[PDB]
Amino acid sequence: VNTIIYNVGSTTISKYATFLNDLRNEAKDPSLKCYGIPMLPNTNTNPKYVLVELQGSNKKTITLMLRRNNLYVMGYSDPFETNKCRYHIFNDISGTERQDVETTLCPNANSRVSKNINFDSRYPTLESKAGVKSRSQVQLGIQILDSNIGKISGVMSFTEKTEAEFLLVAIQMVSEAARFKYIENQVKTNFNRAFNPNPKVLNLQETWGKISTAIHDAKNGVLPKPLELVDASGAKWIVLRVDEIKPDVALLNYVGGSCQTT
Repeated sequence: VNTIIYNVGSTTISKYATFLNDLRNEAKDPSLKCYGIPMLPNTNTNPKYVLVELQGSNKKTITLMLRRNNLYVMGYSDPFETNKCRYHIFNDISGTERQDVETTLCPNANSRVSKNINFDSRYPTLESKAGVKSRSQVQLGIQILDSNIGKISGVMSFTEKTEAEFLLVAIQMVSEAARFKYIENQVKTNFNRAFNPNPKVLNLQETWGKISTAIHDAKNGVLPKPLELVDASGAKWIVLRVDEIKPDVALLNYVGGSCQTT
């Protein structure tokens, strides 16, 4: 398992771009792709994970553990207390993947400590914990990310709302940005300020798997069925071809079977 180190406290749009390029290159399968868009690996391709070390201001750091197969954040770790590694596993991680989050994030069995994320990673759950009806009400931003890291990293007790806002911002600026070029570009455009994620960024996030299946299944560039999406203004956006949505996608979710690779 390799880790991508991103200095949140001191960056530029160029360093943000390099970060995402490195994360996509490490997460993606070495050869799997459809219509020239790289795809994530099959669940049993090793390594199954990739770590993202987010270095914030005031020596506050948090490491995210992501599953390569779908880029979902499985949990995170933060340097805690003396010289301990505090790992936090999502409520929706089960079986062997649970000891995996523990041993991958904190390899030293002698100094690791647990602090569960007492709720699952679904957006509606995160939005509920953050006390909002929509994550559109929670602004994203480099400085906002930095601030949320500092509210969690090394801090013994923190509220679920605090944790949820950190998770909402980090997932979207890391996982969602890696998957979608559009989302990366939204962050780059508002790099020095806070911004509310638009209807297109949220839709893309919610239709990623659908988009990925449609592209994998697309015959001669034509999507199996018209795919209804929504643009930046919130208008219904019906896509019929791969060429119409491909500019927004950086990585495709894993979809079994052969496809038009170029």
